[PDB]
This record gives sequence, C-alpha cells and structure tokens, in this order.
Amino acid sequence: SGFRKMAFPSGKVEGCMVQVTCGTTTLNGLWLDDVVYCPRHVICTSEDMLNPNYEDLLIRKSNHNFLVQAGNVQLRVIGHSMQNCVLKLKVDTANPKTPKYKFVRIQPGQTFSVLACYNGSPSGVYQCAMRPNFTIKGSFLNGSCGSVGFNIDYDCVSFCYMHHMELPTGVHAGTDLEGNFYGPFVDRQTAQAAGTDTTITVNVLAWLYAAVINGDRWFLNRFTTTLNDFNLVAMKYNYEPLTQDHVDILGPLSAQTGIAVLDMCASLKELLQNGMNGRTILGSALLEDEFTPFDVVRQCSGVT
Amino acid sequence: SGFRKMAFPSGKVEGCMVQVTCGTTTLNGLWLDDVVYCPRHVICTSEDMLNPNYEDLLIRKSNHNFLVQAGNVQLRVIGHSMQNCVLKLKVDTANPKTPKYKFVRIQPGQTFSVLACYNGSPSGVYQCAMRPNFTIKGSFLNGSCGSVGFNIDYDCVSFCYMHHMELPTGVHAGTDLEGNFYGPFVDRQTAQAAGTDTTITVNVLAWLYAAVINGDRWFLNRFTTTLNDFNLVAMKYNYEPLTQDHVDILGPLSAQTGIAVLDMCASLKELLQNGMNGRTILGSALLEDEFTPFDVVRQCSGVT
Ligand SMILES: Cc1ccncc1NC(=O)C[C@@]12CCC[C@@H]1C2
Ligand SMILES: Cc1ccncc1NC(=O)C[C@@]12CCC[C@@H]1C2
Repeated sequence: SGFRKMAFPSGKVEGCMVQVTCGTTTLNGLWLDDVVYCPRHVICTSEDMLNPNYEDLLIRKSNHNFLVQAGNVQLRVIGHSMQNCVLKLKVDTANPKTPKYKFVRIQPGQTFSVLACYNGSPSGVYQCAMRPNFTIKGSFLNGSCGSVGFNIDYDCVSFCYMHHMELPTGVHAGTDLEGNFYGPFVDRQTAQAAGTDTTITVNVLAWLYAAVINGDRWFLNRFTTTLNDFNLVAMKYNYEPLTQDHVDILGPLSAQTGIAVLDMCASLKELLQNGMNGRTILGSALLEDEFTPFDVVRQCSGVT
Repeated sequence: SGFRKMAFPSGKVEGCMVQVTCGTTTLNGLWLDDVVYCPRHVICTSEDMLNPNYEDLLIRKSNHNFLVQAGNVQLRVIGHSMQNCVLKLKVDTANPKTPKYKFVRIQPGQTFSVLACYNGSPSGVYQCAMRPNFTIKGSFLNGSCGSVGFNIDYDCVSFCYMHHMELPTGVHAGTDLEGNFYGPFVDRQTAQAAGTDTTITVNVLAWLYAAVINGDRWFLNRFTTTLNDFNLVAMKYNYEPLTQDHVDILGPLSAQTGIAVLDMCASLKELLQNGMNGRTILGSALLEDEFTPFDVVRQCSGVT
C-alpha cells in the first residue's frame, strides 16, 4: 500500500546521456547506437535566438565543430543532419550501453519520466504528464535542453520527449525524437500562445481508484451520473470530456474495486462542485491528473 | 524554472539490486562489494511473523539455503550473519557495478529517494522524507522489502534506508544499512504505535523560497514575526519548532531572494491561520514539507 508519483528507474537512460557543445552553447544529447540526438538550437548564439535561420547556421558548421563528450570520452563526429528541430550527429562508436528502445509520439494526457540533465550529467528524475495543450510543467534550467522523457516496458525504453524550450510563462515545450514539436511551438525566443489547458479527466478518475484501493474512501457517495450529465460539469470546470474509450480504459480498476466508472464520475462531480472541504486524498489537497489508468494498475500490482 | 519532487537518478542503485530467496520468501537484497544486505525477515514463514525467534530461525539456515540472483546470474553464498534486523550474505564475487558508497543514518525531516523493487527488479523511483516520527509514507507492496533509500553526492551513493515493514496503518518502517530501525519499530507482525507526527517546518519554509524563486509570490505579506511568536503558531498547527539552526540552514535562500527568514515565517503563519483560500503554490494545494533547504538549492541551481 501507499501511492506515490513514481518515475521509471532512469538507469537505462543515464547510460545514453552525453554533452554536446557547438561554439559557446552546451546542452545534452542522447546517444543511441552510433547516433547522438540533440536540440538544433545548440548551433545558435544570442543574436540568432529571436528568429534563427537554422539551415543557414548549420551550413557554417562542420562535423568537427560539434564536441560530444560521454563524461570521460570524446566521441568522433562523422556526420551531422537536421531532422525537424533535432540534430542527429553520427558518431564512429556505437554506445555500448544502448538499451532496447523505440521512438514514440505520446498523446496529450499520457505520462512519462524526465531525466533532467546538465552538461550531459543527470541531476534527477521526475514523473510528469503531457498537458492536453502539449506543454509540460517540468523543472528545467538553462543547460537542461536535450534532457529526455521516456517510458519503460520491461526492458525497452520508449523515448517520447526531448526538452527544447521554456515559454515566457515558465511552462515547458519540446519535441518527439524525430524533432517534431508537441503543440504549436517553434524553437524561437518569442512569446507563444499555448492552448487553453484542461484537467485530464480519465487520469483524475484513475487516481480516485488508486485512492480507494489504498484506503482514502471519504469521497465515495450515494450517487451515480451519466456521461452527458458528467460532461456538463467537466465543461464548467475545464476538464476533458469523458468518452466510452476512457470508461473502457478504466475497466480493470472498476473491476478490481467493484465501483462502476459512472459511480466514480459522480464522486468526481461532487468534488468539483463542493471541493475537498479541507480534506486530502493520497496526500493531495487537489485532484491529481498525472496518473494514467495504466500507471495506477502498474503501481498497485508491482509491475517491474 | 519549474519545481518538481525530483528523485536522484537511480542507475547506480539499480546495478546493486539483487533477489534473495530463503524457503518460500523472496525479497530484495543490496549487493555492494562481496556482501548482499537484506531484511532478516526473509528467513520467516507466516507462523513465525507474529513474534519470530530470529536467532533460532537463522540457526536452521545454511549458506546454500539463501538463493541470491542478480537477474541472470546466481551468486555463491560463502557466509551469512545477522546484524540487528539485516542479514549480510557474503558472496564469492564482488559486484562489478559497485559505486562509491557510504552507509548513513539520516535524521528525521531529511529527504531521500527510494528505488522500489520486486524480485530484485526495479519498478520505480520516488522522493520522500523521513517523518519526524521515523516513518515514511511510501509505496510498498508485498515483495518490496529490501528496497533501499539513498542520496547521491556527485558520484558517491549514501544509503540511508532499507524497507522492512508496513504498519497496520499503511505507513512504512525500515532500518539504516546496519539493520537498526528508525523509530521504535520491531520487525514483528503486530500493531505498533508510531509517534505523534509533525510537519517539517524548515522544509515548508525552504519550499516557500522555491515558490518565490519560481514565480509563486501571492503568499508574501506586509508582516514579520519572531521565533517565539512563530513557534506558538507552529505548536497549535503541529509543526516542528523552528530553531536558529533551521534559520541558519535557510541562509542561502534568504540571501538569494532577499526575504528574511522571519518574514517568510510570517507568510507561513498567515497560511497556517487562513489556509490557501482555494489557491495553489508550486502546483500544490497544501504546504509541502518534502523538500529540504539543500534540495531547494540543488534543484534551483542545477547540481548534477
Ligand atoms: C533557458 C531555458 C530554461 C529552461 N528550458 C529551456 C531553456 N532554453 C530555451 O528556451 C532556449 C530557446 C529559446 C530560443 C530558441 C531555444 C529554445
Ligand atoms: C506486506 C508488506 C507490504 C509492504 N511493505 C512491507 C510488507 N511486509 C511486512 O510488513 C512484513 C513484516 C511483518 C512481520 C515481520 C516483517 C515486517
């Protein structure tokens, strides 16, 4: 028992972290096989940042200008290319620590662990969610660009995120491992509108099930609701509309606990309308939305 | 910017995790040099659990009865001994993945990362605090015993905790790496009183500084207080009494932000007396106490 915002063990990813320098800029790179991936803004200087001409800047760079260091050793760069907003530096040595891996594009509302790095060195690991508006509320300082987000299924690391930018609002933006930004963001030092965010309803429901499994039951009530009635409340409180697909994914939790998904929806409805009344659920005084139904099952059963 | 409940990267600890079996029981062990450490209750059966005679049970066990597996390989046990509530199994092979390490006894109120494991395999990593009453509110299921708590200073892992038990209340109890329980707990399946817990005041203050550094400022006010006046409020709200030693440790944060520690104490006093008024601080709707002043400085500066 007990429920925590658990991150995946970061070992397999730590062995992939390298430092990438180009001119004055140093950031993090991801070394997999004989390729190092990093944000393309490593080639910029402060004068470029407002609106960099990435193709033009990269043309002034040669393989020898990209300094790649895996802690103690220097990697020899034999090729460079820009794919979307990432640079792929072909090195002459395959990373001996390369785990089984996949590059995946996650959906908004899904969760992942971030291994925050500085100068190719890991400082910490935290679990977070891709917001419905494609931003992440992370912890990133200058130098952390290139730090990656990932999930682990047994021994295979699915890399889903690479950090690129902090918006003027202090929220974070990044790309998949093919360099495509999540959301409407561009890698420029400009004010950029992030979409209207919403709370990930399916995740809040999954977390309410985790609470029941672990003893916090005070919020359970004598009521039920419908998808339509619940979605009217979710609309008012800026929550993601719940669909039968979300009800379906909550099936194992509904089955384990015997609490019908719509009955849990009714508990959520009363919590949205009345608040917590100074009480807590799993150590939180708000409705947590960074645990997917998959995260709840995995943690509640001991999946390694 | 951004502030997260960050855990240390778990790589160095993952390479130390092994599986220990004795009879029907399987739990986790920590392999450092040529020694495997694990909770001594691995030698019990359900009939023993109410009040095991550990010395008597261990006498019925030989080196060959302790099955130690480091994932793929079986370790040869050449010695066994019980030190307090831990068993130390001498193996014929030193762990090639042994990092620089220390065994430390942490103080209540200090924080650390837990690498939750099952059958010698890591499932996740989370940051937590040793409560003033020596319990930890973790996430541990059956089989997680032997999972360890630790801190990392550059390349040296300081192991501070080994998980042993879940109290009837669902709170967790464990030992240092010499097998000494934190708190008054004994490794028996009995109801055991945990002391009256309190909120770690110095940590809440450190977290209020992290909030200011990262933009959340609404709670700052036109007031100041004294240690005596503040401690009267802390007494009423079951918070740890603040001392000049705590004020001293908050020095770097007071210096960085220009907010005198007693002025921050006055903001905390008003938050205790009035609540959050439906607002949040760093994504939380309560006063967070799992970040030490050291954690705040490390995270706010990018220490790897
Ligand atoms: C300073 C910082 C802190 C945390 N996370 C990211 C950053 N860096 C940036 O945002 C750099 C830029 C803006 C210009 C193009 C390139 C993305
Ligand atoms: C079942 C479980 C779940 C999570 N954390 C720990 C446990 N296990 C125990 O508490 C076992 C005992 C009680 C008897 C002696 C030995 C400590």
